[PDB]
Amino acid sequence: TVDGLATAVRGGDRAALPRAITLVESTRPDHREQAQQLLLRLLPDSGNAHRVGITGVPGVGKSTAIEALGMHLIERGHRVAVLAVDMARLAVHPNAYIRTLGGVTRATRETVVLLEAAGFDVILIETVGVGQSEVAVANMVDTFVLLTLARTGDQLQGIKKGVLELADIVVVNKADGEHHKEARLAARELSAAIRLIYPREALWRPPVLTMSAVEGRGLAELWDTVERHRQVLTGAGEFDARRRDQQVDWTWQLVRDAVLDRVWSNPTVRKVRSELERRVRAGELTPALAAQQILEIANLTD
Amino acid sequence: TVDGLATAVRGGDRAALPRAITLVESTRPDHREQAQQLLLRLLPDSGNAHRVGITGVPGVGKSTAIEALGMHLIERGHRVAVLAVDMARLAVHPNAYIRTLGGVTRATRETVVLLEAAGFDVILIETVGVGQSEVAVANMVDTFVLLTLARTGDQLQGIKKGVLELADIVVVNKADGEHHKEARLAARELSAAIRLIYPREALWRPPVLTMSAVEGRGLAELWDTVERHRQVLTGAGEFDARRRDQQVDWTWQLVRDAVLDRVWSNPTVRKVRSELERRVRAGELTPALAAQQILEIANLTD
Ligand SMILES: Nc1nc2c(ncn2[C@H]2C[C@H](O)[C@@H](COP(=O)(O)OP(=O)(O)O)O2)c(=O)[nH]1
Ligand SMILES: Nc1nc2c(ncn2[C@H]2C[C@H](O)[C@@H](COP(=O)(O)OP(=O)(O)O)O2)c(=O)[nH]1
Ligand SMILES: [Cl-]
Ligand SMILES: [Cl-]
Repeated sequence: TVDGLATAVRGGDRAALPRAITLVESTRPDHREQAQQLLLRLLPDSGNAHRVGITGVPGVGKSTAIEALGMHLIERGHRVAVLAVDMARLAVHPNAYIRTLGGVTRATRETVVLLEAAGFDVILIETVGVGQSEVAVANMVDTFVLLTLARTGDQLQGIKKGVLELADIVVVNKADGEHHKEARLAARELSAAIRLIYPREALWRPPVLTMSAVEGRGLAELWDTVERHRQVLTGAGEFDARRRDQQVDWTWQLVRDAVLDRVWSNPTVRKVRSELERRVRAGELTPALAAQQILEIANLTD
Repeated sequence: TVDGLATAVRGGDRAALPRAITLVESTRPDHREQAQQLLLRLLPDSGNAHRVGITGVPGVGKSTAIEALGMHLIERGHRVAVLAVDMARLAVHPNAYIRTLGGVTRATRETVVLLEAAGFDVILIETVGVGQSEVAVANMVDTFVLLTLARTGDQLQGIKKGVLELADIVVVNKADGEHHKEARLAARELSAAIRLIYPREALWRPPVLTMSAVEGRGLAELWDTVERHRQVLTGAGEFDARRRDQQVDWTWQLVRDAVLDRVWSNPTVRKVRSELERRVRAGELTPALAAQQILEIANLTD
């Protein structure tokens, strides 16, 4: 019935999909093994989709933009899924589906495989600035979009530094009310910075667009740019290359996390960490000697 | 004579220091243990120094700037060490000392402890864009300086993206000949981008300076800014905080590298990696199943 579940999901059975996602989200070691066989079976039916990441600060307008984009897309014949890695008009529609960082990252990546196997051709993955969540989403999508504020000199308030460089497309949102002209200036400032950061880029220099997600303006143009991104990368053979690299990278991350977890989650290492850290912070112990004691203690109690 | 070596180094014996550095650089497992006791003994004599990282593309003018800065400093009573993580006027002077990423990072960090114990109060650490070398240097210094070109719209040619955000101070070098006016404009462009990236920074927004390292102009002003950096961070209690955090982070990196090495350097894992990677890249195997096989195989042959 792993085979049964896989037949149901790829056939479009709407009841099978949530159950597969639950199987996939199960931390229970016996479910992990079934989940893996199911994914192995569905892997060949996946990949036929554009995965788009969406980030920006609380209140910048991510969920408003996502609802609007999702309707834009549904009306053009797509089947759209929305996941979040920490929208009522959208969630009612039959062609939409709305649903540790290591743990949530893993469950989200596996869930994408199920959704694509189930016929979803657009996958929107939303995140906020929590820990390393932006990098995790950027590493599982084709196109990563950053929403910013439409204020000259203040577009990136509250964004973790380094996040700008993850973006394939940058959007100055809320380009309405008293800020039409200002949004254009704000966009031109970000474009100037992107030109500095990507001075001789030949394939894809991140465009900067304006949008009013609440007035439904610039959404279509945003999606037109997302499609151009895929077309440009596909013509260079880089769309498939990025995916293959992400998958290999993720494989090694899983290896890393498995071996590091043995140490990090050891209760006795947990008990003595503070004092070993205090001793390092105070110059009483070298980092190499603290590291050795951490490994010795893990080994003694594993 | 670990005790003997430690007494000689902290007493200023110029012959002891190179030998300690050689001990520290020894990959031989018996030397590592002596090295650790020596560092433990010298740790309390270290820290009385300003550690400055210097990066930028090949030919931007790093070694020219370093030689000039090092003489500037020697003439002001400092004892200056220069390390490189991949200058003849300087190397002749008695108050100067010129000398795997994980391995070189480790040896450089430990060497800083020896140098500081030996009376060096300025440590300049040079790197280029090789792998993750910039981040490694930024994580072992107090102040990280990025040199760029003095050309409008082309300052960051050849720099890995994300490196700009590591900088505490940015310098447009070669502000001479036909580019005096242009260097000022180039500096103003980078300043604009830094204002965008750090829109509401209250403690330290990276200044952008001009320099002609070959005409010895702007070096003094660069050092004045490096001192201001330390003064500002020290007044906020952040200079010591950054160091303590770097040391703790490095401790855990050593733990990580020790446990991951058991897998990464296993010959049998090395043999089968390509095919397991090929199978992942082709959608024949899930990343989680490839990861499990990697761990199983390491375990079988360790
Ligand atoms: N003026 C203006 N306001 C907007 C726009 N898009 C969203 N908003 C409003 C709706 C909410 O009151 C608030 C936050 O929106 P949201 O969509 O919940 O933001 P987010 O927290 O999901 O990023 O901003 C927009 O395009 N213009
Ligand atoms: N015009 C000009 N040329 C400079 C300046 N500083 C260094 N140079 C020259 C000296 C070398 O010919 C070349 C590269 O300098 P370098 O100091 O070896 O660069 P790097 O590879 O260590 O970064 O550039 C400078 O400030 N102005
Ligand atoms: Cl492609
Ligand atoms: Cl301090």
